Amino acid sequence: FHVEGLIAIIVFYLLILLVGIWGLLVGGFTMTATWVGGGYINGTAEAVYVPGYGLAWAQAPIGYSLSLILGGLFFAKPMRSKGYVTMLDPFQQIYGKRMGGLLFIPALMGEMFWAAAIFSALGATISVIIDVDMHISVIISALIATLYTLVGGAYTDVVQLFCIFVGLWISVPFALSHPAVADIGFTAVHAKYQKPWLGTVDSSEVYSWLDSFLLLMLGGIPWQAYFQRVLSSSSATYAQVLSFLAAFGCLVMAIPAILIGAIGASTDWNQTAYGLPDPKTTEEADMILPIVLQYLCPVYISFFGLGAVSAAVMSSADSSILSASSMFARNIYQLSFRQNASDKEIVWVMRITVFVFGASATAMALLTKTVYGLWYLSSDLVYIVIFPQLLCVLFVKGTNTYGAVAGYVSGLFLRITGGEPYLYLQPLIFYPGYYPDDNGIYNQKFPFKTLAMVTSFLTNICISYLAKYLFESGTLPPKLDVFDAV
Ligand SMILES: *[C@@H]1O[C@H](CO)[C@@H](O[C@@H]2O[C@H](CO)[C@@H](O[C@@H]3O[C@H](CO)[C@@H](O)[C@H](O)[C@@H]3O)[C@H](O)[C@H]2NC(C)=O)[C@H](O)[C@H]1NC(C)=O
Repeated sequence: FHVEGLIAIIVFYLLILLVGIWGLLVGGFTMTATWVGGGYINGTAEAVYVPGYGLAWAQAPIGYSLSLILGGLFFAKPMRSKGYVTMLDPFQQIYGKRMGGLLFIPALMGEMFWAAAIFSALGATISVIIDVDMHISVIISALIATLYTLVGGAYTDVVQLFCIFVGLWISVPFALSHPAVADIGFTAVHAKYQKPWLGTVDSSEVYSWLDSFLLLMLGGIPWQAYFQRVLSSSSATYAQVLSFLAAFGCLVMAIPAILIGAIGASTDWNQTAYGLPDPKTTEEADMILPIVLQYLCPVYISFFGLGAVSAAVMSSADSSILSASSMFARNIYQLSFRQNASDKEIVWVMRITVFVFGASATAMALLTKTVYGLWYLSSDLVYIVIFPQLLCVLFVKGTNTYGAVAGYVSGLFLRITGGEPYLYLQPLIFYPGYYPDDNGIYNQKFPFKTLAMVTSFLTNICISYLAKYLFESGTLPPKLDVFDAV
């Protein structure tokens, strides 16, 4: 029942690894393999299931699959025109050496959120497999992943995705025919057991929905992996064709997950073995994919499907943790901090970084209780700190290092003053339209995120141009300036 569950996890992890010891569509399918991880498939299964959200509020699968599109036509071509090897390069030359390090901290935080999401998904899967508590399972998974990252001493992304694709598409047909599950064509409009899974956006929340969509479709462009892969390709048309293939792949991958949420929503949980309380009354509603894959499906198929899905995700953490640790070692720390790989220095620092990243990721995975919340917050700080300047480096002329600090502080001021519902923080500026959610944390209905980004943008050029006239004639001697961008 339970102890055989470990064999299911172990037997697949080897195959995904031994085969890792061993025409252009492979590029598209390995670009699709960065975004479709352990959050997509589990968060967009949450968004449909939770009452009061529905499909209309599951804006992330559409958001990222459109960010991959808007990247190719507009950002891919003009980056290659000046030969930037990576996203770090444009910040270094025109904003100086050190500002590049300080402009990558929000990216590190975003990667920390993303890493926490995978730990959260893995914990739930292991918990349903062997009936252990969440509080222990996520810790165990974090320990295993962090240890294997450094004690471990080739197409690994292709294999992991071709296991998820088969695993989900083999169980969903069988669950949909279960006696408990009813017609899915009627519970999308007339609420047989719970509110219809096809969501709604009222006249009040239009601005909030548009603001979230802009945040979540314009905050995926400046990520590191996409711009690393696009820049490497030899042909410019090759890059955009790969981008469109990746968008298509994500859209096709987003179909099995939606059906799982609908199956979970349209079910009579009093007839199956989950008891009278629904997964919503008991605050266990992120487990919707594992729950429907285990209880509704028969014995043999669940043993294949759940094991394959878990083992596919297990190989995602090793890439992300190591990439973020190397990121911290080289871009945030080493720049202008002269050290070499000696006894007490950078490689020891990178060894230590892995432990801190794992501990922070699991600590935040334990505190927050929603995967979709983490996979939403992973695209906020980047959206409001990096993209506003990434626009000005590429197209705007005359941006100086002076302008960067003003926008940096101005956007963060409005963002942290606004407050967050997911992470418990109470607003301080109290934008009009605020209403209480749960008698506790207040929630605002004003596009303060987009307002903050736009304000950062319009101060970046303004103060930067002010400095240029400030350092020429009539107002200020040139000598007394901390930096010299003139
Ligand atoms: C799903 O829920 C239904 C109803 O909530 C459960 O069915 C009911 O189970 C009770 C338990 O013995 C049956 O006994 C009845 O109890 C009431 C209590 O007042 C009594 O007044 C009746 O004379 C009778 O003894 C009841 O007949 C039964 N009702 C139906 C329509 O089946 C059911 O057990 C739950 N679980 C499932 C279906 O897996």
